[PDB]
Amino acid sequence: GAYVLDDSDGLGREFDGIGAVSGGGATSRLLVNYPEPYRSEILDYLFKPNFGASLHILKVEIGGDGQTTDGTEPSHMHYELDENYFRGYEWWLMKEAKKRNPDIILMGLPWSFPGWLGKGFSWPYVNLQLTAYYVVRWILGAKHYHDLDIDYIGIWNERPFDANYIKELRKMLDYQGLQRVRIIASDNLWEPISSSLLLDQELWKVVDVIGAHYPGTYTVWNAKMSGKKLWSSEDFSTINSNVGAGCWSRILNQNYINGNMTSTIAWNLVASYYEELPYGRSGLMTAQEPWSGHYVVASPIWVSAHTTQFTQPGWYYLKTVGHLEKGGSYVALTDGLGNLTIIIETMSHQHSMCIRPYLPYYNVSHQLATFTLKGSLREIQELQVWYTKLGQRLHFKQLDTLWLLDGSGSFTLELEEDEIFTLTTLTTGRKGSYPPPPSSKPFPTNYKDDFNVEYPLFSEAPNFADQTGVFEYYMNNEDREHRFTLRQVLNQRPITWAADASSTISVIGDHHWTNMTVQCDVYIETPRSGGVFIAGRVNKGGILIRSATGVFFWIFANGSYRVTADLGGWITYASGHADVTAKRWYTLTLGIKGYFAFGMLNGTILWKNVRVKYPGHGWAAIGTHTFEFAQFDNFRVEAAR
Ligand SMILES: *[C@@H]1O[C@H](CO)[C@@H](O[C@@H]2O[C@H](CO)[C@@H](O)[C@H](O)[C@H]2NC(C)=O)[C@H](O)[C@H]1NC(C)=O
Ligand SMILES: *[C@@H]1O[C@H](CO)[C@@H](O[C@@H]2O[C@H](CO)[C@@H](O)[C@H](O)[C@H]2NC(C)=O)[C@H](O)[C@H]1NC(C)=O
Ligand SMILES: *[C@@H]1O[C@H](CO)[C@@H](O[C@@H]2O[C@H](CO)[C@@H](O)[C@H](O)[C@H]2NC(C)=O)[C@H](O)[C@H]1NC(C)=O
Ligand SMILES: *[C@@H]1O[C@H](CO)[C@@H](O)[C@H](O)[C@H]1NC(C)=O
Ligand SMILES: OC[C@H]1NNC[C@@H](O)[C@H]1O
Ligand SMILES: [Ca+2]
Repeated sequence: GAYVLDDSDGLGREFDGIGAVSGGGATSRLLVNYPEPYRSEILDYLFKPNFGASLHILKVEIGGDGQTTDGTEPSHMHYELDENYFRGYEWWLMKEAKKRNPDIILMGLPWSFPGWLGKGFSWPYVNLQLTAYYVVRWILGAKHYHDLDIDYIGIWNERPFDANYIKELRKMLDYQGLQRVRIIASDNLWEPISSSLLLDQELWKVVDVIGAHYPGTYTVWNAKMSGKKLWSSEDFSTINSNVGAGCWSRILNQNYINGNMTSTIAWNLVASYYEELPYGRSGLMTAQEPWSGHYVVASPIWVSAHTTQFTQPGWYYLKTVGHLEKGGSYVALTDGLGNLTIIIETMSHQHSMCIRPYLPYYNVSHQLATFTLKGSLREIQELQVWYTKLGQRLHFKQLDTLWLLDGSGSFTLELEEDEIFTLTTLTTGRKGSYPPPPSSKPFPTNYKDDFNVEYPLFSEAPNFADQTGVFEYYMNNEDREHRFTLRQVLNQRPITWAADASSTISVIGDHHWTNMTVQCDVYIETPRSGGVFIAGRVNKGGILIRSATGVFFWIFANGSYRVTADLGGWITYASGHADVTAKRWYTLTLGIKGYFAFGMLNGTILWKNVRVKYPGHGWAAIGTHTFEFAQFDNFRVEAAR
């Protein structure tokens, strides 16, 4: 009926911010080669204050060279004694975010680790000092090379934590003058981290935040007992249709209401990865076409705005928050300066399902809500109004100012389902706008890269999405024809997060492609045992990269070749001998049309008319037989979709 909003008996918990995740894995991959002005517009929609999503928090993967859901991300230490703070795109992303919002909150978290850290095992806790050293080096490098202060460091994404590790990490941070960096644990379930904090005073002292993943808006008693900040440190992960926007809307409110969670962070920030990779289009917005410049400012961008534009880290929740009698919810926040923001959501069950977890049916119907301002809030006589109706739809439209002339300190709204209202004393709101970007277009049916770039802006060529191993721009001054190539740089399997393939592979192009010719120059660096391939119709990647089928054309340095239907090479289409050795450049051509394929070595037919599964479709790819050095040059693909 009537809902009292008051601060007279005190406040709720301090609000910590809303944010999102770039990484886990390669989610921002296709954003970096967007042309201007579009790339900048996109970043504005995400990070510019009083414009779009206006995010408070940006969380990034600390790359460890392993597959971490939609690709691999490069580490700052590929090998022991290697340090490089200019690989990948997270440094870049953090700097761009910080340009737009200097007060943005930055977090880092590992999914995978380089293999050499395991000292013979695929386990990051064999040598605690070494793994901590690796992680703290990343934080120092953020400061020293990019001028970034990292605000939070995590442990091991959705993987077990080690209590001694967390203690060592704290000790190591302090030792490096990083006392201001805070630790969040354990980026998995509420347990066992929450009970561990109650049983262990030394652990409790070194953990600042408990971050849980996909909590379904609820927490647990031990976490409440701990007296720590509780965050939903990863959530969302749903397609950014109106449905995903509903999910995002409902949980932004009800994570605090049901779970005492004072921050929620979406996976992922922006869908800049091929859609046919796992969890396609599950960012706050979509930017998966750098070749065309087309992006989509999806509904979740404006759902975020209803909170982010009108709240800031350091505001407090009121004690008076809760559910609406006939479905939906409301929260209210103040800054202690006389401002007040009220956020109301009436998301229906059928239009707000998240993938994790799936809620049992709940009912939402039309209602009227009366709000009365008590305490220091009663003196407010004016409120700005912002409204969204999820579809057709109607996004972040500003409505007529609401007045409380009465002295009643009270007002009433008619609510329907799937709506959001934000009522705030703040006048800075804005639905940011750029002109529409170019129309969507498929990946170019003809495409080439000679990798001839002497001072590349990024460490890898555009559109190549690594799904196992890591491929990088390589300069070899000792060669003239192949001075600038693409190189696979891992020489051992990472401490894996997902199930990386046995073979390295990078995919590119249009998953719809079914007839195609792929050509590339390849160089095998390992004598006798080495091998490489090119391929087409590659149908799976990411977390499923081991499942990938297609047509794979391998040559080996022992004078041999293979044609397989799968990346794992279990299934044979054809095989035989070839004049192939190590440390020599060959040109491979692979042609696939309907039921048949052919391969060429240096322009001369090696095998022809080999029958392959059809129908079938997928990306083009390059790669190596194991985790081994190899080079590639003059990539070309022609395809029909
Ligand atoms: C966490 O939030 C819950 C609400 O979900 C708080 O628990 C109580 O909530 C009921 C209504 O659901 C109120 O009537 C009680 O007043 C709340 N408890 C108290 C002690 O006020 C709970 O307080 C919160 N825990 C914190 C802030 O540590
Ligand atoms: C609401 O918030 C605004 C912005 O934080 C407050 O305005 C600021 O007030 C501080 C001091 O209180 C000044 O130093 C800033 O220059 C002000 N900034 C702007 C943009 O006005 C405002 O006082 C708060 N309270 C109300 C009732 O609006
Ligand atoms: C890919 O190539 C196959 C093989 O040529 C094409 O399939 C043939 O299409 C013609 C005319 O469309 C038919 O008369 C043949 O019977 C088809 N062959 C088979 C085995 O189905 C296919 O259309 C091509 N696809 C694209 C997108 O170019
Ligand atoms: C939802 O609530 C309305 C109002 O009480 C009711 O008429 C309707 O049957 C409910 N729907 C379900 C599925 O229970
Ligand atoms: O929904 C899938 C997400 N889960 N958390 C880890 C992330 O990298 C994603 O795989
Ligand atoms: Ca070249």
